[PDB]
Amino acid sequence: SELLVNTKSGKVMGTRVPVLSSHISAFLGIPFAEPPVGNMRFRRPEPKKPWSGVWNASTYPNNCQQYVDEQFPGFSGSEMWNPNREMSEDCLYLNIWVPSPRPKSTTVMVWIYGGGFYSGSSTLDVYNGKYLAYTEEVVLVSLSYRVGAFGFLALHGSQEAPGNVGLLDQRMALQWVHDNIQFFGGDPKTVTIFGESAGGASVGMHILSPGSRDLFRRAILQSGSPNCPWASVSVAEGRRRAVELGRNLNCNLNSDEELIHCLREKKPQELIDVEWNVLPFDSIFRFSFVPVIDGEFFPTSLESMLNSGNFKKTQILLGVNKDEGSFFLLYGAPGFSKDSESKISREDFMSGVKLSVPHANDLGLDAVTLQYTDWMDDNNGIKNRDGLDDIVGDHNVICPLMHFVNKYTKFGNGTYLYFFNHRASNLVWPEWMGVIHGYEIEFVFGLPLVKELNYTAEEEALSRRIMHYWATFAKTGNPNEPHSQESKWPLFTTKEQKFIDLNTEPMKVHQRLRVQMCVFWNQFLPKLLNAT
Ligand SMILES: *[C@@H]1O[C@H](CO)[C@@H](O)[C@H](O)[C@H]1NC(C)=O
Ligand SMILES: *[C@H]1O[C@H](CO)[C@@H](O)[C@H](O)[C@H]1NC(C)=O
Ligand SMILES: CC(=O)SCC[N+](C)(C)C
Ligand SMILES: CC(=O)SCC[N+](C)(C)C
Ligand SMILES: [Cl-]
Ligand SMILES: [Cl-]
Ligand SMILES: [Cl-]
Ligand SMILES: [Cl-]
Ligand SMILES: [Cl-]
Ligand SMILES: [Cl-]
Ligand SMILES: [Cl-]
Ligand SMILES: [Cl-]
Ligand SMILES: [Cl-]
Ligand SMILES: [Cl-]
Ligand SMILES: [Cl-]
Repeated sequence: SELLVNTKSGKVMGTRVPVLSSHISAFLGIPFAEPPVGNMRFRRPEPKKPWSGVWNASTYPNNCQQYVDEQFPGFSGSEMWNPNREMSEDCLYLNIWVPSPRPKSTTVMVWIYGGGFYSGSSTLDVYNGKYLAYTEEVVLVSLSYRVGAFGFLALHGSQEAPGNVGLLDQRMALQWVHDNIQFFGGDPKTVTIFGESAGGASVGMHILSPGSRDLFRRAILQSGSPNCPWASVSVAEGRRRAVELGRNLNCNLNSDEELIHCLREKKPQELIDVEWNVLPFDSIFRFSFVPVIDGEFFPTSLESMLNSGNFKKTQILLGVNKDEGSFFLLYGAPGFSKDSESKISREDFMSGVKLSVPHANDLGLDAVTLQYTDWMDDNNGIKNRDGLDDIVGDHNVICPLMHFVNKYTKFGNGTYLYFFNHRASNLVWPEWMGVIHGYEIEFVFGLPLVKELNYTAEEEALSRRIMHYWATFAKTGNPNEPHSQESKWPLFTTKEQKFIDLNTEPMKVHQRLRVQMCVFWNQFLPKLLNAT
């Protein structure tokens, strides 16, 4: 039986699914860890105890407990990111799409979802790996991990809530793939992990963490990097937020043991209800429970690891979208709304800058303001809006990524950088939002190949082009087809710093992505805030 696979953890039975007038095998809901429930909440994951009998892997598993976006009820633009399955703390499962007939030893790609470490599901329609598994002949795996306080509550020193357990969930899933993917026809020595935003940051964190390095061959980071102002906190800040969470739930705060005991007795939704009250500043693009620089998963500060080359040396493919910050301004910045063009007044622009750079003093804010303001026309609502959009994307995604790429390439074995600037023709979000954060994903997963989804013929060509770059990179460490007549995606080098745009137009090569603004964010502003 092509749908029956015997693994080291036990037997599993998948289901046959249709895809682009053909079919492939799908094994959904495979458990890789013991349910992290009860006294196991906030604790490191435990491997799933082997089972006798056949595990039914015909349907999607539950999604981890998380905040649910209800800012636009019934709107597909936002609900397509929400959990589409019931939520439960019993959520540590992985899904696998296997070509048919089953391969013997083919390239494997493991997807790590984003969601600011506070949300995300492996079951979203936009993450369906059948199109990619079928089109590129790869074994596509999508894992899951605890988010919110459930996966990142951090009380360093404690052994009940050490922090980073969400990252350990990811690692345990990677370990499972390492040990069992061969049974599904995948090559465990040719595993590429890829993810977007928080998932991209996660990928970078596995590149850094010694305990994850041996579990994969190469990586792809989309709109995310480990060094991002929002992807991690110090052990002290992690502790402060954990304590504050307890304070919000009337917990005994006399000891970690007591705090944890109290937090474990609360219902999931109780923690989620007050999750956002623990942020230290009024801000956007900042999440409460994220990875912590603890000295375990991360030996030293991320910057010192990057400077000394203390990370896995392999090939990486990464990039960003043109308008990473628009989503976050819509949800929290004054003056922005979904049904208007969101032309911003000078006043709202000022408020936006403050929300975007919470760690900056007045001089720092003046610096950012000066850098992104057209003083010949500073009341221009469109320029104010776009300027704010750039500030958010540059500070939170692009410049941190450019810093990572510059540091990684010094020791790496091959870097490929892209700039995705094509807005989907069928995007339901307003036009002012541009090439939105996360909207390159549908292209990576081949949704444009599905007629009923209504993408242009050109967009279908882009998706196929992108999927082939990704899969070819996963397979060989180079996105370019050897001896092909296609345009070549040049390697990114310290010297030339080349990258390509990813859109429906003929591929063009550029250099020094966002270098002017990133020198400001990566070199100048930090010096300024330090000197003042
Ligand atoms: C990658 O490493 C191999 C040796 O393992 C070397 O031959 C090759 O030139 C390297 N490629 C780059 C661009 O670093
Ligand atoms: C999984 O397979 C079983 C066969 O044992 C089938 O009866 C069941 O419908 C499947 N799971 C679902 C959809 O509940
Ligand atoms: C800005 C948006 O449309 S939300 C996307 C959520 N994701 C980055 C984790 C996929
Ligand atoms: C992009 C987002 O959903 S953050 C908004 C959540 N908040 C209302 C609790 C701050
Ligand atoms: Cl076995
Ligand atoms: Cl289909
Ligand atoms: Cl830890
Ligand atoms: Cl930080
Ligand atoms: Cl405490
Ligand atoms: Cl609940
Ligand atoms: Cl607080
Ligand atoms: Cl900041
Ligand atoms: Cl000034
Ligand atoms: Cl830099
Ligand atoms: Cl859409």
